[PDB]
Amino acid sequence: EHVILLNAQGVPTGTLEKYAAHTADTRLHLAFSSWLFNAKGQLLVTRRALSKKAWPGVWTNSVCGHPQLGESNEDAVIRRCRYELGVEITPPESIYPDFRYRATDPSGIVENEVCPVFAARTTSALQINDDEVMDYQWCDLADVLHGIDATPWAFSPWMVMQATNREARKRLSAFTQLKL
Amino acid sequence: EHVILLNAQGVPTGTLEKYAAHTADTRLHLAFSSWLFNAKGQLLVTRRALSKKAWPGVWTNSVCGHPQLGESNEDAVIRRCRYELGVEITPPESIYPDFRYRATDPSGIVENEVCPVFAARTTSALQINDDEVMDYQWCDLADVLHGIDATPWAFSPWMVMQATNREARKRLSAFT
Ligand SMILES: [Mg+2]
Ligand SMILES: [Mg+2]
Ligand SMILES: [Mn+2]
Ligand SMILES: [Mn+2]
Repeated sequence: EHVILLNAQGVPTGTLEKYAAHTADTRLHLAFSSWLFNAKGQLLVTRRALSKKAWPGVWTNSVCGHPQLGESNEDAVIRRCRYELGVEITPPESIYPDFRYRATDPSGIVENEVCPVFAARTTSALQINDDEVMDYQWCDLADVLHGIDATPWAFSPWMVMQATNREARKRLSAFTQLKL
Repeated sequence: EHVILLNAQGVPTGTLEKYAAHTADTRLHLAFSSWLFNAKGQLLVTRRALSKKAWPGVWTNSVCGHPQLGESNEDAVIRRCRYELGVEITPPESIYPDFRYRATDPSGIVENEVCPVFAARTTSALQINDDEVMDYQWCDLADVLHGIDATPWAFSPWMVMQATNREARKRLSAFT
């Protein structure tokens, strides 16, 4: 598994093995983040497993990951939803295409990413992958946003950064409608 | 270190080594929980180390622990305050003396405790023991309650159950 390296502007220059790529000195690379809603409009929040190299044991949005060579961002969303959560989804919608961020985790690991954000609906039951996700909750988006506003430090920084972007937040809101 | 085994009434009936005591089948034993506030009235919230056997990596109140045989609850609080956080405190005050709870963490480790709750003020700076605490935050109690009320799953279930008890929330709200 690898990551797609990017330079100063957002242009690909090559690839790099994924573990080896996430260190105290992580270079810029391509990622995605997704927010998943069930038919009832509840948001899936997940807790990263304790074995993740970066932000292990941390509460965050539904799924994130790293597109591979030849993969579109949307296929990467679909693949990681299957891998981490075993779940089928509707075509992922682009809700924050220019999100980019750099952050250091509690033990020193850095994520440095160009990270377009998506939202989708789940169309199957979950089969959680315990190597990736250690806990989860189906919640009202309103509640999640109130908690992020009261105690943002309790959640991953990327989750918080995406949730307070005005435009992304309106799209999350639209996914809370009940759909049969 | 051990934990004190309790019968159906809270009577001590024996002890177990502390690590060996917390399993998927944890038996009832004695514990404490404490909420620490600084001189400014801010609440210390901590994140348990990833090495803790129960609820590793979970955001929770300031310091919790297990009194030893013959040790007062208050002395246990003062002991663990020193051990986990390097901090001196004022005499612990009771805020929820009959709290009792049983829960199972994401990996299946259970806590099963008679767990009186206290509150105190810090009188020195923190010196963090990273074998116990991996992160922490000084915050306004109001904000922490709002967070517990909105997303309780983001915090330890014991922190939530304490903060949601009417009286306890009452008494906590006065340390600010
Ligand atoms: Mg992932
Ligand atoms: Mg403790
Ligand atoms: Mn990455
Ligand atoms: Mn215990």
